[PDB]
Amino acid sequence: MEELTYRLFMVATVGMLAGTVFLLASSREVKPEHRRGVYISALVCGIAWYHYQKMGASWESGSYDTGLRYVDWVLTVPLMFVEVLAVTRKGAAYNEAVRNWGIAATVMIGAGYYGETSAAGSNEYWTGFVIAMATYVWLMRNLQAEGEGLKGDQAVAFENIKNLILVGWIIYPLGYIAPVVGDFDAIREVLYTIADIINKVGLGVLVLQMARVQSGEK
Ligand SMILES: *C/C=C(C)/C=C/C=C(C)/C=C/C1=C(C)CCCC1(C)C
Ligand SMILES: CCCCCCCC/C=C\CCCCCCCC(=O)O
Ligand SMILES: CCCCCCCC/C=C\CCCCCCCC(=O)O
Repeated sequence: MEELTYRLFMVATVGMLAGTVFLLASSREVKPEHRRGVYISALVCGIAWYHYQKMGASWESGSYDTGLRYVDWVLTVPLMFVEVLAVTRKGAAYNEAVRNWGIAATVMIGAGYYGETSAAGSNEYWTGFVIAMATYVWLMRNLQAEGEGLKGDQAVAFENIKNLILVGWIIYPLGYIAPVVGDFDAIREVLYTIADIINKVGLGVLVLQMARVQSGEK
């Protein structure tokens, strides 16, 4: 598990870079008025690229620092919400939702870090997990409510974005509780790595697909 975790860290490092530069290269395929989301998606992968280089070295040393992961989450998760809420809102409704979902994500990740840096299985470990779960469900319930009246190609493209978050973000609570299911300290970092790749690269690809539809492409 130890060597597999190191290899996945190094592979995800290059995958985040590949996601960053591919998304920058693909921005020419859509109209200029829909390139902002492609650029923000590349920045998300670019930030994760910077932190996955550190996480890979941190894991290789033997003294792993999950703070590198959580500081990447607390920066990138609100950024990923910026373009999701843009599809359905603008003006005051947008700024409110962006602010509120960003506060919720920060509490979720902060509570998770409080619990993950506690003793595994302790009351603090569970306190962080329960608080993070409740804010997570609040975020997912809000997300499902977004884009209710949409129809056509834009609705299907937005539903793919929504379902990627609704399904792909479940990997994180499973990773957090993997250390108390078995001798699976490294499996937690395996699941965190796979989820970041699926959710960061995958969202960027879907946002790119949303920009193609908005550009009138079939
Ligand atoms: C780019 C990184 C991504 C999208 C981060 C997502 C992280 C969360 C959805 C994780 C939340 C957690 C829980 C729901 C319960 C246990 C603690 C956390 C922080 C792992
Ligand atoms: C805690 C420190 C965070 C460091 C973040 C480092 C991430 C930099 C990586 C490359 C970003 C490139 C993404 C492209 C930016 C948008 C494209 C554009 O503006 O035209
Ligand atoms: C229990 C409720 C917690 C409320 C959290 C409030 C805001 C927390 C903000 C984000 C913290 C996550 C980032 C911390 C990791 C860095 C630590 C380190 O590098 O040593």
